[PDB]
Amino acid sequence: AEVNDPRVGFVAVVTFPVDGPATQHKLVELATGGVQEWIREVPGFLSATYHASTDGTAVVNYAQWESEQAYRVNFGADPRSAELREALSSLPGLMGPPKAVFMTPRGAILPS
Amino acid sequence: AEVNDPRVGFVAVVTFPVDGPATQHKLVELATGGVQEWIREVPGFLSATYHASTDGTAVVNYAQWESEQAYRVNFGADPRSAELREALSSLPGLMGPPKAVFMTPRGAILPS
Ligand SMILES: O=C(O)Cc1ccc2c(c1O)C(=O)c1c(O)cccc1C2
Repeated sequence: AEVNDPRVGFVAVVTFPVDGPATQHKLVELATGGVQEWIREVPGFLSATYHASTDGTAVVNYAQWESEQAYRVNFGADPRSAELREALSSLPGLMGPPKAVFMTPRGAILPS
Repeated sequence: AEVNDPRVGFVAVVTFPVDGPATQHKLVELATGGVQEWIREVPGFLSATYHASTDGTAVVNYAQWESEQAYRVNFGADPRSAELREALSSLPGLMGPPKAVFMTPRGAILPS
C-alpha cells in the first residue's frame, strides 16, 4: 500500500544478516519464490517488501499490516508463519537469526 | 509511493534511538515540522514515513528515493539537510546518533 495510507496501522522491519550479495539474491528469490503465496490473502496483510542492503550484508523486509491484532492472529498464530521462518532460516549464507522491530506510522512527507 | 512502485530505486531506513514515548512525538513533530517542506520538492524524492517503535525507544524513518544520487547530492549536498541533521541531533531525549541502513527494493509480496 502507499506508505502513508491510513489503513497501515502496524509495521514490522525484519533484518536478515547474510554473508554477501549472492546470498542476498538467493534469500529474496526464496522469499518471493512461492513459499509465502498463502500470506497474500490473509485478512490485514498489506505488503512485505524485501530489499538488499547496498553493503551486501543484509536483506531487510518492510512489512505493512492493517493492525497489530491482524498480524498476531492472521500471521503469528498461523503455523504457516513458523513454516515460513523455517524455510528462510534454512538457507546457506544466513549468518544469524532475523532481527525484528515493531512500529506504527506516525507522520510522513510526500512529494510536492 | 506504493511500496513496489518501479520509480523507487533507493531506500534509506534511519533509526533514531530515543529515551521514551514523549521524545518519539517530539522527534516526529520536529522532523515532519512544516519548515521541512523543502524536502518535498527535492528532485528524486519520493517519500519519508516516520514511525514510532511500539516500545517507545526508537523513531524509524523509511524513505523512498529515485536513486542513490538523489539522496546523496540533491538532498545531501543542500545545506538545509545539514541544518536538519543538527536539529535532530540536538533534541534532548536522543540516546545516541541516528543509524542509517541503505538498500535497494528487490521483491515484494502483495495482496491480489
Ligand atoms: O544523516 C543521517 O544519517 C541521519 C538522518 C537525519 C535526518 C534525515 C535523514 C538521515 O539519514 C534521512 O536520510 C532522510 C531521508 O533519507 C529522507 C527524508 C528525510 C531524512 C532526514
